Amino acid sequence: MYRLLNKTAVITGGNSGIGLATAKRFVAEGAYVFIVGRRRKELEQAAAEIGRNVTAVKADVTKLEDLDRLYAIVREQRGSIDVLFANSGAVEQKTLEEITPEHYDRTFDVNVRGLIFTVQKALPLLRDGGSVILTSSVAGVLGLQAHDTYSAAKAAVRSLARTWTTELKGRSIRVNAVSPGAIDTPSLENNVSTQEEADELRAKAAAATPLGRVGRPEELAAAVLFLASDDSSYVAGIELFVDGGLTQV
Amino acid sequence: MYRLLNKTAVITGGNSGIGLATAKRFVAEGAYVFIVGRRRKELEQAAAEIGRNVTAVKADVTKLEDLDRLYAIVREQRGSIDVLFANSGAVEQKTLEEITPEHYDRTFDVNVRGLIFTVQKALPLLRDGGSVILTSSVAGVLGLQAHDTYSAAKAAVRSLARTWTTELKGRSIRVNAVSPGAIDTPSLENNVSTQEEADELRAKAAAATPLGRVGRPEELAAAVLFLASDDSSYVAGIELFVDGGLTQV
Amino acid sequence: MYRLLNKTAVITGGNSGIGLATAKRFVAEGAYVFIVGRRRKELEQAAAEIGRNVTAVKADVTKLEDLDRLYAIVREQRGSIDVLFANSGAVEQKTLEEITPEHYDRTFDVNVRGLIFTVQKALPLLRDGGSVILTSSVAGVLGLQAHDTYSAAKAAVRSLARTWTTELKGRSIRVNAVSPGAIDTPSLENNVSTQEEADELRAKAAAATPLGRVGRPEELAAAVLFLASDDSSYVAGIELFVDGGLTQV
Amino acid sequence: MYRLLNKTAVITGGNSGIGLATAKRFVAEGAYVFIVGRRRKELEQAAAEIGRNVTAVKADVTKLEDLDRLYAIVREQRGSIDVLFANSGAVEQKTLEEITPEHYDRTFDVNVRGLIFTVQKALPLLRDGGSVILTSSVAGVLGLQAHDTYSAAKAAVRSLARTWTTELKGRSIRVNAVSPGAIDTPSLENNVSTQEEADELRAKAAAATPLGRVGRPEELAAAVLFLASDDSSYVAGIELFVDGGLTQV
Ligand SMILES: NC(=O)c1ccc[n+]([C@@H]2O[C@H](COP(=O)([O-])OP(=O)(O)OC[C@H]3O[C@@H](n4cnc5c(N)ncnc54)[C@H](OP(=O)(O)O)[C@@H]3O)[C@@H](O)[C@H]2O)c1
Ligand SMILES: NC(=O)c1ccc[n+]([C@@H]2O[C@H](COP(=O)([O-])OP(=O)(O)OC[C@H]3O[C@@H](n4cnc5c(N)ncnc54)[C@H](OP(=O)(O)O)[C@@H]3O)[C@@H](O)[C@H]2O)c1
Ligand SMILES: NC(=O)c1ccc[n+]([C@@H]2O[C@H](COP(=O)([O-])OP(=O)(O)OC[C@H]3O[C@@H](n4cnc5c(N)ncnc54)[C@H](OP(=O)(O)O)[C@@H]3O)[C@@H](O)[C@H]2O)c1
Ligand SMILES: NC(=O)c1ccc[n+]([C@@H]2O[C@H](COP(=O)([O-])OP(=O)(O)OC[C@H]3O[C@@H](n4cnc5c(N)ncnc54)[C@H](OP(=O)(O)O)[C@@H]3O)[C@@H](O)[C@H]2O)c1
Ligand SMILES: CC[C@]1(C/C=C2\CCCc3cc(OC)ccc32)C(=O)CC[C@@H]1O
Ligand SMILES: CC[C@]1(C/C=C2\CCCc3cc(OC)ccc32)C(=O)CC[C@@H]1O
Repeated sequence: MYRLLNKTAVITGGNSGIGLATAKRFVAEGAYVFIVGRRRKELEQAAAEIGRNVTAVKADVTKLEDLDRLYAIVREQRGSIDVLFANSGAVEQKTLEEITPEHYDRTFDVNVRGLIFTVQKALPLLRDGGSVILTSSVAGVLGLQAHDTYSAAKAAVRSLARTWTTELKGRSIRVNAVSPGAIDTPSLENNVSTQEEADELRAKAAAATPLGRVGRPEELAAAVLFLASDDSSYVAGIELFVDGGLTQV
Repeated sequence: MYRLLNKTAVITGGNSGIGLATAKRFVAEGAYVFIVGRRRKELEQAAAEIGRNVTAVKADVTKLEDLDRLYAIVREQRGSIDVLFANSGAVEQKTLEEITPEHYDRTFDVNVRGLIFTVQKALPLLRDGGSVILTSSVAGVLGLQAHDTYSAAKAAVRSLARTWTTELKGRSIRVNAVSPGAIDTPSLENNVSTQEEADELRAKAAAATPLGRVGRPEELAAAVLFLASDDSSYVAGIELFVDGGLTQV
Repeated sequence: MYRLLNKTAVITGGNSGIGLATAKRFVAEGAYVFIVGRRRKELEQAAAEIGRNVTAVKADVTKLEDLDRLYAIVREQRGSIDVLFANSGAVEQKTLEEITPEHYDRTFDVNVRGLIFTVQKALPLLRDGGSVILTSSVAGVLGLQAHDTYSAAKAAVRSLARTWTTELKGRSIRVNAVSPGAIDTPSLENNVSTQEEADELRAKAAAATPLGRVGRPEELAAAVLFLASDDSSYVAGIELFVDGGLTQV
Repeated sequence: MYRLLNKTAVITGGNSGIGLATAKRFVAEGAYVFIVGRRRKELEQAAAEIGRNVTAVKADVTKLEDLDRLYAIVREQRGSIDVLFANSGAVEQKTLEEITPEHYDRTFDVNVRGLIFTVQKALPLLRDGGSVILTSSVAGVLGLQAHDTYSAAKAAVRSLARTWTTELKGRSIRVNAVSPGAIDTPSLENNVSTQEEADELRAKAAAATPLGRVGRPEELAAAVLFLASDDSSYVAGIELFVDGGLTQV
């Protein structure tokens, strides 16, 4: 309670899964939240669900003009940003031999390019002492079959947390990466060819993890809140794994 | 909302520095805390500063019988442990060429051996679903002049969080390491004598860290609280660096 | 004993710097080498310096058709590949605020996209039991001012060694990253203009590294040879830092 | 061939497994080798096997006086040391609840204490520009059931490589850690309660590793040779995993 009181947050990827659970938690802690995403359907569905202190903004983070519009709205509506959660992301599986230019470009566009311009165009509004959270992944430190581009892109994300720590330290802005393991959301199964493989995919993910289950979206939200909040005021440039121990043992 | 409401915490090295700040934060978050240390005077003084919901216990973690007594007291007063913060430790500087058997044993006995037995002997009281935090250090991943044994001991600590992740996962107990950078406590002045030398040492630590300051004990406590609390319920086996970015750039 | 006797190596960016030094060492160790680069003049010059057992190939790794031609030439002349060193890359410095789409694409196209296709298109010629080395960089684990895209790209490279470990293990092909610190090549002077500025930049790099000097290209080649050779036959997926200790202390 | 020509090496743990295969390779590359260990039986068996340019020295590295005697012999016989491979080590499995003081002390004595004094007492003989290799383990970065003390001790070893890089850089002495995965030697099965579990233990180890087999002692020797040799002249403070990709994917 009150841990983000009166703070303005911007969450990309905000209309589902992790970004929605994060928006919900941020609002519970007193924040005003912008949720950003491409589908106006979900975005208003979501803003209703969250219920208070949330504005939806339609934008494709891969498009520079869409980002200019987002931040024009943030500037008009709230004046500044305290917390940026740059959370837009997407996974498509292809093995090395399967990779096509289009598959590479889609992967890097949403996971890296758009993330870079998301943060760049936030900087004029971000308050000194603000907090930026990037969504990397466990994939960024693993060797997962057919995750070639996605894992590489998520390793690039984690790298940007280090560089931006150095670049933004003079403004006391903290930049940290969160690296989720298996989280129960559409990202896990916007992949599987049926609904047969959806339950047995999660059983594998559970079996691979020390805690022995997939995480809830709310648990990832809570770790993001840690990095957003003043409780992490001496935490900078880190990679916070939230993966039930998957990468740690 | 109180994030440790009615939880029982045991903190070794809770009469000074990080451990004391953590005890104060835990009590603000509704916990009952045992603080543990060798010095009776600083224990009484710490208990008074905390002011409520605290029992001080004199125990040397390097003596097994002192641990057995600590845990009989916890058992009698509270019945079970929710959170254990194995935090006692000490730094003495010697180069490789200056190391003696006594120096080696002094460092390893409190920082590693004592920590192992602190946790082993908590196991019968730890609740399923409980949280264990070990204090490692940035030194565990650096090559600092004349910190041979201390750094090596703190790397051993970080290792044990991984092993204990694996061994305690059946009881759903999470074990995580926290690795402070420079935090403003008596530990920082381990190798200096005058007020000038101490101020100078802190200035150098500030200049070495991206955030450009020494961390406050309350900031370390807040990160420990993360790990103690339900916010980190999908976090296991990690090393959480709280060092202003020092190890991350 | 010649450690690559009669082996066929393909080196991208083999007309300058690390790639050239590696070609010379490989030829001294009995290999036949293809060096690959865009500039015809430097190719001819490099081939002459190497002096034997070398074919130079003009190819831009960022153009798929240039890779297809490279591999048709390898196929015609040698028939198969034992060692592939995907080494071409380039650094341009921009801060986050200065990044443009063009700069982003220039960095990622050669350092990541080109490297992916370089390896993908080698697969049909690579022998089972072959060795692939990727050039990452210390920048992949640091937060260096104004190296946003380059560092992120080099982290992506390191990631791909892990994925390709997993995907190519059935053919027993080893894939390893090498991560140079400061090596004395044209790459080091990417952001300077005069002879003074270059000398100064090298002095700073020397002072930053524990060994207290910039590495020679021949030292990087020797580490690549490790990874290429049978000495590293139980080494897979790694990141081999060759940086005088810079990232390790 | 000739890669350690006329160099003096000292190998602890030298009469079996990794240390013997290393002594054999070092001799093939032109070195004069001291092999050190407790059992005079094996040590002469081994020195015979190696066949040339090897002296056996009986010493228990846990005993300071035994180390003084070793280095008195090295001084008399050869005058100086070029390469030190501090390779003495031992694993006994116990879970946290099983740990006894004696089990901790045995583990830390041989893996950490003796290693520290081994290197300390070498320093007067070690040449400037010499090379020291420490045997850590994959266990030092994993969470392996019942490997509590061993893994922690091997993480302490890896730490000492960083510290000693800093302390010895002025002498241009390089210090690196090698971290073997499963290697086919008595260390693997000086553990199993029969000979039934010996073959099925190795099948598990094989199944866990990307290369899909256990390593040979000669392969670990070859990686040690890399770090001993001038091919690693710009490598300092590293952890070289030689584990068929076990820890990397
Ligand atoms: N197991 C896991 O769930 C897991 C593991 C590792 C990492 N992650 C990462 O966590 C982040 C969130 O994913 P999730 O698990 O919550 O899955 P999700 O439910 O599919 O959410 C992903 C979000 O990204 C948004 N997004 C995608 N492309 C976008 C674009 N071009 N512009 C703006 N927003 C866009 C989506 O909204 P629209 O479609 O409406 O734009 C969606 O809300 C991603 O970066 C993901 O890769 C998840
Ligand atoms: N910059 C930093 O401050 C920093 C950096 C990295 C890690 N650390 C770690 O942080 C932890 C807390 O230290 P601190 O900075 O808060 O310094 P501190 O104020 O000196 O606290 C050390 C605490 O440990 C207790 N202690 C020491 N030896 C003990 C023993 N044998 N048995 C019982 N308790 C013992 C001390 O109390 P008694 O003397 O009364 O027993 C004291 O409460 C330590 O593990 C330290 O190594 C600190
Ligand atoms: N300190 C360092 O030197 C250092 C540090 C970390 C990592 N690295 C990495 O080391 C690798 C070697 O660079 P270096 O230091 O040896 O610098 P360099 O002498 O400039 O060599 C770069 C090489 O890559 C080639 N190249 C560049 N773009 C290419 C393209 N699109 N297609 C084909 N070839 C291309 C260049 O030749 P053309 O221009 O003729 O094509 C040249 O042969 C690079 O990946 C670099 O990022 C270097
Ligand atoms: N899978 C693996 O094999 C693996 C994995 C991770 C790490 N390692 C490490 O590799 C190193 C060598 O082991 P290995 O695999 O070759 O097993 P090994 O065949 O049992 O060899 C271990 C060596 O350590 C020596 N040693 C033990 N205690 C000693 C003491 N107090 N003083 C002097 N020397 C002593 C032994 O000789 P004496 O009994 O004659 O003294 C023996 O030659 C060890 O540090 C080990 O922990 C091995
Ligand atoms: C040994 C590491 C640690 C933290 C201090 C740092 C951490 C490393 C950076 C630093 C640089 C300085 O001046 C160059 C002075 C201090 C420091 C201490 O000393 C006390 C305990 C803790 O473990
Ligand atoms: C960007 C990293 C890298 C290596 C140089 C370093 C590596 C980091 C340390 C360093 C400090 C300096 O002065 C403070 C100057 C140079 C350096 C280059 O620039 C060229 C390519 C290579 O990737």
